[PDB]
This record gives sequence, structure tokens and C-alpha cells, in this order.
Amino acid sequence: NMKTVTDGREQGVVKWNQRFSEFASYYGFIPKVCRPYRAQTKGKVERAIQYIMDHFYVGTAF
DNA sequence: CCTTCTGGGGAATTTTAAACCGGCGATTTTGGGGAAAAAATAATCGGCCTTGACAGCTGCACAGTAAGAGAATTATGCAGTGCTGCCATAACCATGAGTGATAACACTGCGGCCAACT
Repeated sequence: NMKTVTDGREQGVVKWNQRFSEFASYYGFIPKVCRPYRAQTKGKVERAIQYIMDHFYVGTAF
């Protein structure tokens, strides 16, 4: 639930940001939002974040 | 009435069984050397089992003590100036010794001149 993709739960239903909704309709992909304060529903990407931040960005210097 | 037979006992002798001690023949044991095998120890390999973390981030508040940073104040050491006295150095002359110089020959460095290529 990022404000760059939504604008709050209008009584349970989600209100999509108009510009982002236009962007999604342009590329055709349907957006979805998991839920407030529940990151389990997107465990794949969070675990990938753990993977990258404990494998790549641990000692690499730039 | 007498003679002969037999039996018991003490002494001498012989044989066989048992036990010890020694000698002789055999196996065992100890030591050293060489080879082979087993096991022990360490290191390296693969893989299974299980769980932590990834989910915005951490800066601030209070407690006490100590340190330190900045500014004002104070102490002290350097410097400056005047007057007098003492020590150093410098100036001259003489004599000895060292080095810079001068002559001569030989080798090398630099400038003037000639030629070859583009």
C-alpha cells in the first residue's frame, strides 16, 4: 500500500492513483495490493530482498 | 612202645615296585629385520534438515560524571635602555712551509669547414 499506487482504503475498497491507473491500463497489467500491515502475501519479493541484501550488498564496495 | 611227619619261628637272601635326580632331545621364546595389512586419525566432500529474516528506520530522553571549549584574568619571561668595566682581537714584523704557478710533451675536447642526402 504505497501512495504512489493507491490513496487509501475507501471503506474497504482501494482507490487507485489516477496517473498510476493510467500507466497500468497503458501497459495492460492489473495492479493488486496485498493488505495493510501484512507483507506475507508478497513473500517471494521480500525473501529475494533478503537474498540480495545478504549476498550482494554485504561487502561489495562502490 | 618207637619212629616219622609236620608246623612254627628266627635269620638270610632276592626281587620288584616306587620315587628322585640327572641327562638328553625337543619345542618355545626372545630379539632383530623386513613386509604387509589393518586401523586410527584427520581432512575433505556431498547433502539433508531446520530456521531466521525479509518485511520503512532509529533517534531521542534521562541519569550522573567528567571533559573540553571559549573567554577573562593573572604571572612570568623576554625585551628594551642606560652606564661602566674587562677581555678579546687585531695590527705589525719575522720565519718557515705549503700550494699555486710555470715549462714541456701528449692526449682529448670544441669550433670551423667541407660534403652528402633530402
